[PDB]
Amino acid sequence: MNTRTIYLAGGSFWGLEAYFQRIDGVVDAVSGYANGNTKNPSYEDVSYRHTGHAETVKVTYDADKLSLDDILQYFFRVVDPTSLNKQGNDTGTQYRSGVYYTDPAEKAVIAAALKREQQKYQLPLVVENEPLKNFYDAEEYHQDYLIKNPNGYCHIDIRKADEPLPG
Ligand SMILES: CNC(=O)[C@H](CC[S@](C)=O)NC(C)=O
Repeated sequence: MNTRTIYLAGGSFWGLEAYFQRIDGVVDAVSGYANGNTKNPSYEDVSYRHTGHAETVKVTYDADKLSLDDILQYFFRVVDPTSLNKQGNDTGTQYRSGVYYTDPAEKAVIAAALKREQQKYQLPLVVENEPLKNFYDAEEYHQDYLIKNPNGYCHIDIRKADEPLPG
């Protein structure tokens, strides 16, 4: 398989992970902590010590089935790109919205996508578009959280992932 990876931050990684895991073309989704100032942070560090990390989902997708653009469109369906450090009740910099890339050629792709998304929003978009500085896997307890606990905390509607994309 020809795969690619992209890092997405859009609030609680429980809902976001579950969301991307149900999309045909997504090979994997790992919840972790990205672009922080500390190394190997625990949930407690990120949540209370202000290590600066953002709850992020590492998404691996079939580069032959989906484009980075498709992934971004899916992402825009469940993330409010206009709220600063807040998605639902999850408030704090650890829930900031952002797209982190490992390839510099993707910055222009992400920026262009954000510009198109901005066309349909009256309020200014506040989604970060930055390189993946650092990524650290969240505790195993957090992996496949909603698959293990179907009635677990989730404020995004994962059924939006079933709706097809243009053409
Ligand atoms: C009980 N609810 C929570 O713990 C969620 C955190 C889940 S997120 C994947 O960090 N937030 C609050 C405020 O309770």
